[PDB]
Amino acid sequence: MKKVYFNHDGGVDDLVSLFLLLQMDNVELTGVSVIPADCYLEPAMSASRKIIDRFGKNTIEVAASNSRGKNPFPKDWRMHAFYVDALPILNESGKVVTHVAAKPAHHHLIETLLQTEEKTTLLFTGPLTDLARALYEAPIIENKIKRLVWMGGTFRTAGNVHEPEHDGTAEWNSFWDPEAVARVWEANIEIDLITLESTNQVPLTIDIREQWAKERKYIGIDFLGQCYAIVPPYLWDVLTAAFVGKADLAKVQTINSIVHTYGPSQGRTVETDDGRPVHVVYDVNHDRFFDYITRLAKKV
Amino acid sequence: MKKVYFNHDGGVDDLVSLFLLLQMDNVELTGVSVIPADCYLEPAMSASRKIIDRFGKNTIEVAASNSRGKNPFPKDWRMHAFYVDALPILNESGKVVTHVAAKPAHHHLIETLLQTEEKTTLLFTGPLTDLARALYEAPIIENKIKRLVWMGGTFRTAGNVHEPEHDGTAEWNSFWDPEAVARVWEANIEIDLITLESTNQVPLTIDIREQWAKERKYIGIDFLGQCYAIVPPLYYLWDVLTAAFVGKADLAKVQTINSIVHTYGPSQGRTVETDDGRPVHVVYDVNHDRFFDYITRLAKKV
Ligand SMILES: [Ca+2]
Ligand SMILES: [Ca+2]
Repeated sequence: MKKVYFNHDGGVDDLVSLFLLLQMDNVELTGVSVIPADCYLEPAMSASRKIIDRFGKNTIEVAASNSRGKNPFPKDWRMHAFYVDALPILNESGKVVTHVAAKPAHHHLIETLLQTEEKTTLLFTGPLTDLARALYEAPIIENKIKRLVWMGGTFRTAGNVHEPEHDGTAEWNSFWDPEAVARVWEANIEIDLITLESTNQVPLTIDIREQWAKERKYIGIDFLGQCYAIVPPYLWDVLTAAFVGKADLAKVQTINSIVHTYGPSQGRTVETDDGRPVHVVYDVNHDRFFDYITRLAKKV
Repeated sequence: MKKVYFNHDGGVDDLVSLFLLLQMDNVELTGVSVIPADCYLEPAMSASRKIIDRFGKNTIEVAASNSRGKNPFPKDWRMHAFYVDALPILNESGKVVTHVAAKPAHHHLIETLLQTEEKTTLLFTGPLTDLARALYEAPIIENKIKRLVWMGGTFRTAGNVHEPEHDGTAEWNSFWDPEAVARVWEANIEIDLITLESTNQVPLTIDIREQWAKERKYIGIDFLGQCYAIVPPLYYLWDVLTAAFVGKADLAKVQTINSIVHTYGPSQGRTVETDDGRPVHVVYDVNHDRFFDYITRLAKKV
């Protein structure tokens, strides 16, 4: 049983991952928080609360970030939570029961970590700024962090950031706040990294969307399919979440690394023999991965 | 029983309209066709075919337009069909049975109208260019048109078109092809207009979305809700109201006004009331409760 604190930024994948983490027997979410990076805050807060009401177990709260980004995501990607938050499945109950936490995400994270006895695993599928902030303000939290699992970075020649001022070598979660990645990388914590590359072997395919639609009878599968209709014809965050729940889906190669913090290469992650250790996921088992998440969806 | 030929441009409310027409006991769809105006053609074609498969009755075909627009819709509005087409409810069967018609939409329209013995009601919820074109090639078709019900136009000082080269006075279905509107306007046909204003009394509201979500148990209500999630609160059901007026004329009133359309320059697509113009029957004073009760009744029939 792993105690997990989950900070996400409200894309379809972040929200799908919330849904799946809640079906893992092996995981207990101590807290959820939302950062307005790849989302607008209000729909992502709401959708998270409704998913926990609908598909959750214990009583938990969702905290809102008041972090601000250096390099904001494209407005069009950010809209997706409005759609998820509007799905009938998530509105059928006509009530939102799970509470917004009183404290902002970074303070919520601090308070949750320090109030849990056991060390907790941090799962971040958006930028790292709520964590950089928690560290800056209360670095004793190092002692409560088992490890950080983060969707971010790439060690290919080019990333997924194609934006003015940028050289095109960074990945989005890092580019959104390179200074936060730097701070996290100075902290004394173990870091498992799901990079852009890490997901090579599990592309979300039309044959996989169509197999899901065939099993729409399962309400969790129907829900998965409504979520991915919004981004129609890689599951970065889902893979990250799934690696927390089932480490054996993939392998990990320890590399030494730095993050660039300014100029046209800001956000870029670079392997250096001088840098700090980072355990980079590779070699995802296709069949096991997709069998795992459809198993989990069917538990509802 | 009304014979209806339906031309739509594959926005969310076009596709929702198709689904609801199909539940109306007093309507028999003789033909459906898709124009790539507020949609990309492929997802709109597929979505229409899958809707007819899952929720339709008799065997019909969907024709693809090869009409082109003068003033294209914004890209981001046009994507919405991709999402509806990808919804699991519509992909559960794993096959698409209803056929694409062999002819393009304007030709399809002509052949359908002339092959059906009684007159047919034309229902257009996108631009008018498949009809303009039908009329240009085969004006005999006036003889088979009971009337046109069209979502288009506005008689307010401003419309919903906010685009370069335009003065902001037109509505989108007219603006997409103003020449087509002019051609239809010159035809000897009766025209019922659902304008932008027509819908004032029936905003889609959060309270209505939520009340639909509560009855998700009905698969057609759940389907309606999925469709409207795509266009969520951050809205007026213009096309759905147009389609409902065909099924239940008694939901609204109509005022006959004489009208022209501007065809060129910064005011292109503008509809203007003139004592000299041609008669158009403009919908107003929609009964809120009956309208929304009607479409929720229709959704529950599946
Ligand atoms: Ca994310
Ligand atoms: Ca339309």
